[PDB]
Amino acid sequence: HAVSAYLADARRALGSAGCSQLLAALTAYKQDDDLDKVLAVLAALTTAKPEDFPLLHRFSMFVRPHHKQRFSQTCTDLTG
Repeated sequence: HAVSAYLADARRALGSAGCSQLLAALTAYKQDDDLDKVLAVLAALTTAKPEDFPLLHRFSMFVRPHHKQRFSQTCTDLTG
């Protein structure tokens, strides 16, 4: 039940509009495989407040294997 836990936490922190935008970005990524675009949406939504930083890190579940490390690296680059 990790997907539902993520969706619940993300909705609670970001609101309906933010959750919907992140979900649309997620479907776009599932379709076209463009890592940087969805990372842009996710970083804009989650890095504004430090308390939301975990959401970013937890997005790793949706990433395909060949994009894992870059994403992990990029996560640290956005968090410090």
